Amino acid sequence: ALESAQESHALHHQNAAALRFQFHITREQAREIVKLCPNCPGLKPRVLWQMDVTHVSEFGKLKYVHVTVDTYSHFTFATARTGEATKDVLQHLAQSFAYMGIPQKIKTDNAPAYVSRSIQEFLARWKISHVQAIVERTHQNIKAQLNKLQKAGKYYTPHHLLAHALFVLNHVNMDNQGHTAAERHWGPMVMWKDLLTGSWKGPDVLITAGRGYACVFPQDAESPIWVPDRFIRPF
Amino acid sequence: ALESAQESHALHHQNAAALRFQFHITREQAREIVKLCPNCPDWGHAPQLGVNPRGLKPRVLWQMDVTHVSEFGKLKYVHVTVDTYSHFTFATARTGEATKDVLQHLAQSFAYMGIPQKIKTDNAPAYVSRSIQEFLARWKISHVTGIPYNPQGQAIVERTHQNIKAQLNKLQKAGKYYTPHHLLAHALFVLNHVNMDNQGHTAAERHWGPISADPKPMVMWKDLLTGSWKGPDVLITAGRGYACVFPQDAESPIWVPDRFIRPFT
Amino acid sequence: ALESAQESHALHHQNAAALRFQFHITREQAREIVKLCPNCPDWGHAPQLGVNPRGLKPRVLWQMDVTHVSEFGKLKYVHVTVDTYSHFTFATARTGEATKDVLQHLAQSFAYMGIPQKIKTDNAPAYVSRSIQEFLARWKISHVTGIPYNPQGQAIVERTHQNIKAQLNKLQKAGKYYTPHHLLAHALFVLNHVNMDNQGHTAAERHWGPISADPKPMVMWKDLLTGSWKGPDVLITAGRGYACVFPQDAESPIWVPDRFIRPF
Amino acid sequence: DPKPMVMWKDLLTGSWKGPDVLITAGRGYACVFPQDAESPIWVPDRFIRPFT
Amino acid sequence: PMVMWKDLLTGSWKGPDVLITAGRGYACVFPQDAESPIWVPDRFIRPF
Amino acid sequence: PMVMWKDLLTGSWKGPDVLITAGRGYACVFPQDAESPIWVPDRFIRPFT
DNA sequence: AATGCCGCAGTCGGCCGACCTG
DNA sequence: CAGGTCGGCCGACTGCGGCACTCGAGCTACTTCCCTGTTT
DNA sequence: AAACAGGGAAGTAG
DNA sequence: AATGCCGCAGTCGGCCGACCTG
DNA sequence: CAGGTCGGCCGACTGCGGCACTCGAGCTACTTCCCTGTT
DNA sequence: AACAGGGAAGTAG
Ligand SMILES: [Zn+2]
Repeated sequence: ALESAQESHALHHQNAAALRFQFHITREQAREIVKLCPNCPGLKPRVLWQMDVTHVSEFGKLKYVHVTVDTYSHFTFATARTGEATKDVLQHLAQSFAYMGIPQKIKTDNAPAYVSRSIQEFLARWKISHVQAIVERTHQNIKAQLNKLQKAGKYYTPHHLLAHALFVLNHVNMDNQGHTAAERHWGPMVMWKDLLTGSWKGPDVLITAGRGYACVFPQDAESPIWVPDRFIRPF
Repeated sequence: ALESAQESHALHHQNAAALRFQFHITREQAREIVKLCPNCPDWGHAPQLGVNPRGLKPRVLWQMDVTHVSEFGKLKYVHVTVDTYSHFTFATARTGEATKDVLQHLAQSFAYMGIPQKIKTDNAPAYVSRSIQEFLARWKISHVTGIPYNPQGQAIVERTHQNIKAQLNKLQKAGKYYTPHHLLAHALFVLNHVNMDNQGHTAAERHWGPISADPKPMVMWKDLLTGSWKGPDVLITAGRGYACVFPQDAESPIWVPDRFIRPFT
Repeated sequence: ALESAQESHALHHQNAAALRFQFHITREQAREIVKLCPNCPDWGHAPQLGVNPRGLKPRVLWQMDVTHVSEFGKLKYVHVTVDTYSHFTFATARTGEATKDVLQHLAQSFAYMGIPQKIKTDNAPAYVSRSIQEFLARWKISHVTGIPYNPQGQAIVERTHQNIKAQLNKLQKAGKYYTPHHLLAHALFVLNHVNMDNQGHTAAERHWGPISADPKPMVMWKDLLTGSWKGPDVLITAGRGYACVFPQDAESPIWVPDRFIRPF
Repeated sequence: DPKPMVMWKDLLTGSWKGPDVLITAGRGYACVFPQDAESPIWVPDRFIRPFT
Repeated sequence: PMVMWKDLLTGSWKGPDVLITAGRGYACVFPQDAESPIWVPDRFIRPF
Repeated sequence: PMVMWKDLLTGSWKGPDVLITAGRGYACVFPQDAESPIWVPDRFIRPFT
């Protein structure tokens, strides 16, 4: 079972909690798997976001990367651009809004593009107000994730590898509490007994039950499975 | 007397009603006499038989196909992917058509949505290449090739094409946008976070919020594989032309058209 | 708050439900807001409006058009003449198509069916040629031209084309026939006399003979041209999508789609 | 003929023209259908006389 | 013709005024706003 | 009488335009850019504004 | 200067008489 | 045995749809397979 | 001389 | 190698508060 | 005045058609038009 | 100046 975690970390390089909640692996085993990796060592969502731009030398010409992260949910996004002009920030704003949604107000830096009238009028049209420890932390996180994923040098363009790393951070990199960045950002489970292995697996969402048969719905399984009430356990 | 009607059709190809009123036989006999004649035409007007299956969770079953928005010019090749549960849609105007474009769209959409258990698409040469096959294998995601020349197989993503084209034309008439990517991003934002259903629920929050289900009705069901009305069984989902019955003894849920669903109490 | 919805639609072009459940407005208000934007696309999937008239007496109103039966060879042009009351059909295999050929087909149809009060066809060059116009004037037969590119105004003869094509294909697969005229005559015979209706009445004796006059119902009627439900009145004929209402105060019978007739 | 075919008084010439076949009647008017006429016409019952 | 029409944008009943034409269940009513006529469904039209 | 209509030849929509008269399934619309009014079936008539 | 028509076939559902059973 | 029941029976209604003047050419992408010059 | 690499044609599908 | 779909928009109707009234 | 009625409002329902990889060329046929040739 | 080929032009199928 740990081999699946081996390929999972090789292709994604997630934190230990992610693997432990993905394959039900022991915490110490997850730590050992992470160590085996050679190059891998607000109150309401969508209210206030942070805007800043950071540069990465590996891109060369595409280091000009706008990044948007939430104050509360810490959901992350990035864009590969050739510059930091007004139109670049505008396009990044639009694409980030499509990715994530619309916050109440936005906190930015004092760059000339941020202060320019284009961004001001664009935000005014969208009914959002305009105003770095969190964003610089994410900059470290994304750059670390960029380096971790750079092992498999098969990505054709920086967009591909950037999207994969952002996916890892958003949906694969998962916290201690048992929720991904996506689940936290977007806001009766019954214990189920497997019959292939005879072990109780869950918790899983319940669909319905009747005539001694329970339609227990596994999280990983794509389709419902009908199981007798003898193999169910209230939770 | 019936055989006399038989050579009557063999000579003439009369219709059912004239057979009934000229040979004093029942309507069913005339209909089957018409059916039996080899020269009698084949019925192209078939009622609703096949239903395109849908996943029962977000990130389970996806559909993918290419289209053509000639306005973008060199960015006419638009790849789109719609989740079959929450109707969550995504697209990026990428020039050309090759395995590279499909892989890039896959990565970007994966980041956009998440991991679906399996993906179904059309039989375009890109979707059948080896490289994409081992790509899905290394990502541990099942692939379904689909039936050739059958757009109804991807009817869901074709309706998604309709929605995308409508929204793009609307926002293009609305004003002017810097880059085709900007217009596509705004259209996707509107569709997936603003263009919400009559139930007061956006597609995104359904794709990423808790699934809610009231006690589902117990309805009589007709099975195509036996020709008998067997039930009653729990009905998972229903709509306009799709219904997901699931008996206790069934391995996987059965998807049937709405014409074969009957209320039960 | 409606203004907020106004600029919201102007910026995003949303749907009605989002406006209704975000700005707390009436569903009617949301539909009006989505209607009022000129940049919003016009409704293309419109419901059915307009019904082809059909003379309630046989040999009153006819339809006519051409087709292309490619298997006839040089005789591939088929002229089709069909009644409206009884759907009696006639056809000929005339090589090419000209005013002389159209005139020959007219004479053959007159011999085969009779003299109609008026004929309504497409805007084909033959049917706009003057020669046919003064021929009809000499025979005292009115003419109707129709809107160009609009076969929907000749849907009756189009459906007759469908029927004739199906029958001729069936007969062609049935056996071997000497000449295309012979096969067309056999198909027309089948369609006119043998291919009987669903009410025990062959098309031939529907074309001629006594009119069936059942006690007509007293139904309620919606006036399309005034937007008011006015009635009840007399329902002359009915079928799949078409109806005929002839109120006392109206000079001529009215052709409306069936959905606007609500039984009383 | 199972249906009656009644005499009709035309109003254009004020002369009894017909007789013609009747379709329906009511409210003092009758849906009398002249054979030559292409469409039915509404005529007051005072101007319609039974014919046999 | 003097008729009643519903200001369905505001939900109220404004009028009376002239009615121009009809068709498609729509009455091209002309209010006191002489700028341009408007269109309203016949269901929200009342003769007066 | 400000009316949206469809050019039935190509299907591309031209308008808005002015309505001269209409009745019983047909509409007679006379756009300013055309020298003669256009008769159109009432299937392609929309009430612009 | 004039408008979507309708056959092929499935399908509901009442009607009716042979037949089960009170 | 007659009231109740199921079946034979058909009026009655509906979903799909091509009739429109006829037709193609050509695109790009991928794989399999065969052909001709290159290597040991 | 047997092996091998573009190169091409061809077939299928959108 | 694994099956038509649904948004736009009109329309029916049940719900319910205001208004008519025995 | 609360029973009686009416209008506002929305769940529920439904006819339609085009998303399908892209658009076009071409022939027949009568009439209106004036060039090129002849009164 | 004139009309009568006639080729074009336009238009609908
Ligand atoms: Zn790692």
